[PDB]
This record gives sequence, C-alpha cells and structure tokens, in this order.
Amino acid sequence: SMYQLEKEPIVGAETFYVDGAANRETKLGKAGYVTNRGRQKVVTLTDTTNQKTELQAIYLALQDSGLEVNIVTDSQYALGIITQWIHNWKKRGWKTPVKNVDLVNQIIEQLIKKEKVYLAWVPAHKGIGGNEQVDKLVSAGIRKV
Ligand SMILES: CCOC(=O)c1ccc([N+](=O)[O-])s1
Ligand SMILES: [Mn+2]
Ligand SMILES: [Mn+2]
Ligand SMILES: [Zn+2]
Ligand SMILES: [Zn+2]
Repeated sequence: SMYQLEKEPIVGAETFYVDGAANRETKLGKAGYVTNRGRQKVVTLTDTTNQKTELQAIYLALQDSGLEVNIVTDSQYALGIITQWIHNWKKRGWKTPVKNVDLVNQIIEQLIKKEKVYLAWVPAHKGIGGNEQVDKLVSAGIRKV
C-alpha cells in the first residue's frame, strides 16, 4: 500500500500509550498519552465522542513523536479504521467512512510522514502500566473509573 504498519513493535523506539475519554451527556472529553521515556500530554476537548478522543490521542502521538513510533491503543475502532484506510488506499472497491473522516484524514497525513509505525490494540485493563496511567489521566473529570 502507500504505507504499511509494522507487524511487531519497533525495537528501540519510544512507545506512546494513547487514550481518550468522552462523556456523552456533555460531549466533553480528554485525549492524551504517556510514554516510556517519561513524556506525557493531556488535552481537553469539547463537542467530541469517545471514538474521536481515541483518534485524537493517536494524532497527538504522531504529532509529538519521531520518525519511528510504537503506539498502544485500547480502541478497536481507531486501530481498524486507520488500518483499513492504509490497506485500502487508491485501491478498487473501497469507500471512505462516513464518521470522523476529517480526523482520520489528518491522522493519515501524519502517518505518511513517518518512516515506521507500529499500532497495536490492547483491551482496557487494570494495573499500573502504560494504558492504565493514560486512562486515568483522560478519565479524570470525564468518567468514573
Ligand atoms: C472513561 C473512559 O476511559 C477510557 O480511557 C476508556 C475506557 C474504555 C475504553 N475502551 O473500552 O476503548 S478507553
Ligand atoms: Mn480508550
Ligand atoms: Mn482506556
Ligand atoms: Zn461546544
Ligand atoms: Zn528509522
């Protein structure tokens, strides 16, 4: 394709644990990351959805990272929509998604500027690790954990 994500993590590269949370009643949310080299960022968002905050967190990781990046998301949708866009691009019977088109397009913009990207899904879980840390940061004031 016009790109292909890595099949396994990029050894040596900084890892961004991304997450977003939104509250449906208010459309308020947060998106951000923590990294294994001690970086972290959280942004507040309005007029948003959980899916958009998860994509926004990936966007921030691509914006703030170097040429090779590992990204761990707990959003099956964010992973799928991005992967399908990559694999199905400038190809035959693919039709652009309806929702979140602008944001996914901006993510794709960032992605083609990278040299290597590993994007993996994990389920949300308990513990003290990376997904847990960023979840708590974006959930504060948005949802009870
Ligand atoms: C308040 C939301 O806290 C979160 O970060 C997430 C919860 C569940 C996710 N998942 O199942 O795609 S992310
Ligand atoms: Mn999440
Ligand atoms: Mn989470
Ligand atoms: Zn608003
Ligand atoms: Zn490189």
